[PDB]
Amino acid sequence: SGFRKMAFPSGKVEGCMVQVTCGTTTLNGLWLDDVVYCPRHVICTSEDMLNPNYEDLLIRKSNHNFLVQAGNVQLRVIGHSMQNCVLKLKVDTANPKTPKYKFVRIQPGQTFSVLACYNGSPSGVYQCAMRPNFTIKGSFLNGSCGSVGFNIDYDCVSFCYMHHMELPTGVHAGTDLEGNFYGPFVDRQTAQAAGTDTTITVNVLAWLYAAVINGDRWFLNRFTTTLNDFNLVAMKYNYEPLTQDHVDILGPLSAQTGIAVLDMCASLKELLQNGMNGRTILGSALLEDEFTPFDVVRQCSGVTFQ
Amino acid sequence: SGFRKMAFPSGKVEGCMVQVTCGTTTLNGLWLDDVVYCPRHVICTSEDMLNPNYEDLLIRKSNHNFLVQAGNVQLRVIGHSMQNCVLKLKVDTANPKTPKYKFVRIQPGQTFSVLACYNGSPSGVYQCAMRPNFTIKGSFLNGSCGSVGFNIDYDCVSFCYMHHMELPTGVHAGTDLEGNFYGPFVDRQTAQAAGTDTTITVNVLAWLYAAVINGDRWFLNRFTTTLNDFNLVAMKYNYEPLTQDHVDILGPLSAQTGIAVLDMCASLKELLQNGMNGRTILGSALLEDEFTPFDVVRQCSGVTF
Ligand SMILES: Nc1c(Cl)cncc1Cl
Ligand SMILES: Nc1c(Cl)cncc1Cl
Ligand SMILES: [Cl-]
Ligand code: NA
Repeated sequence: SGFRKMAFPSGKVEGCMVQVTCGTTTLNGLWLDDVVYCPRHVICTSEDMLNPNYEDLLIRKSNHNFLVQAGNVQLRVIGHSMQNCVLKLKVDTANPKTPKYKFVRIQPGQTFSVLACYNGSPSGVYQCAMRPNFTIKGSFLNGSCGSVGFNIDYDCVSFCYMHHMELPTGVHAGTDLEGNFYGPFVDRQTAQAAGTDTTITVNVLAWLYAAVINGDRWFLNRFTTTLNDFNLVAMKYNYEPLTQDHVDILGPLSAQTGIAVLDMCASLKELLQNGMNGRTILGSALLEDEFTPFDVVRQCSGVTFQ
Repeated sequence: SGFRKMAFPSGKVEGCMVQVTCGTTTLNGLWLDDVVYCPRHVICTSEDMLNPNYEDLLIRKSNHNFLVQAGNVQLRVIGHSMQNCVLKLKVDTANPKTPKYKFVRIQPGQTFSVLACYNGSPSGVYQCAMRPNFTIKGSFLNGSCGSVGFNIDYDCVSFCYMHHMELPTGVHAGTDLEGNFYGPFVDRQTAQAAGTDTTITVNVLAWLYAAVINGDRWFLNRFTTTLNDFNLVAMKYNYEPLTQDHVDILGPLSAQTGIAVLDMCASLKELLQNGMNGRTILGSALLEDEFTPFDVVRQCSGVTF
């Protein structure tokens, strides 16, 4: 029993974190095989924040302008290239702790673990979700750029996020490991702002299913809803639309608990209307939306506490 | 910016987890130097657990009755003994991934990271506090016994918890690595219950400081109070007493933010007496008590390992 924000064990990623220095800037890089990946803005100076021309900045750099430190060891850079907003530094040594890995670009609502690092050394690990507005609500200080987000499945690390910047509202923006930003953001210091965010409806439903599996039913009701009526209500609370894809994805949790998806939609509708009236769900007084259907199945018992 | 429930990086502990099997029971062990540590209840059948005599059950077992698997490799057990409620299996090979470590017993209110494991395979990491009632609000399924909790200081892993059981309310109980239980619990299938829990006041104050540092200031007010007056409010609301040591520990946060502890105690008193009035603090509608003062300082400073 229990239900926690649970991250993946971070050791496989810890073995890949290095420190990249260019001029006076130091940030983190990810060392896989003989390549170190890091945000391309490591090459910007004070004058390159608003309108950097990364091609012109990079052509002026030689391999030995990049200092890469893995633990106490200097790595020698023997090549460099830019791919979208990530810099790929070829180094003379393959990382002997390279795990089985892949690069995956995720969709809004997906979760992943973040290994926050500073000067190439990891500080902590926590769970994040890609918000509908393509930001993440992380915990990042200066020096954390190049920290990565990931999932682990059967000893294979799927890298899905690299940290690039903090927006004015205190939320965070970054790229996949191919250097393509999530959302409309760019690696420039011009005024940009996250769109209005919304609640991840399919995840809230997943977490309500988690609560039932762990033995709590107080929020259910005798009602159902059509999918369209549910969506008409939920968008009045700034909830994301629920699609037939989402209904299908919730099938397994519905079968395990015996609660039809649209019946749990009816429970959510009433929860938005009523609040919790001094009660909690899985220890929270708010509706939680950073557990996916897959997250719930991976953490919860396959046997409902009836 | 940002404030998240954050665990220590778990790599140093992952390299120590092994699978321990005795008869039909598989659970997790901690492999350090040439010893594997696991719950002594690994040797019990279901019937044994109704009333186990552990020394008696252990005599019947021989070294080859303990199957220990590190990843894909078997470890040969060459000795076995008990220390309190943990079994110590001496093996032929020292763990080459043994970190610098110590065994430490923590105090209620202190936090630690839990590496949840099944069949010797780490599955997840999360942050826990030792509750005042000596339980932890963990997330564990069957097969999780022997999963461990820890803190890291520089390069040194301080192991503080080994998982042994789940109580009927779904919270969890275990031992330190010397096998001493946290709380009034025993490793046998008998009637046991979590006692009434309380809220960890110094941690709530720490988290309020975290909120101020992150720009969440609506609950600040012009008032202050005294330790004696506040502790009357704390006891009324089932909060732990605040001591002068707690005030001293929060000293740095009071200096950094300009809210003295008794100044912040006045904010907390008002939150206890009136509620949150529809507002949230660091995205919570509840007052969070599983961040210590050091947790807040570490995460708002960027200390690494
Ligand atoms: N200054 C930063 C950077 Cl560069 C990245 N993440 C967070 C902050 Cl506050
Ligand atoms: N059955 C258990 C055990 Cl033995 C330990 N932790 C949690 C659970 Cl649900
Ligand atoms: Cl006053
Ligand atoms: Na005050």
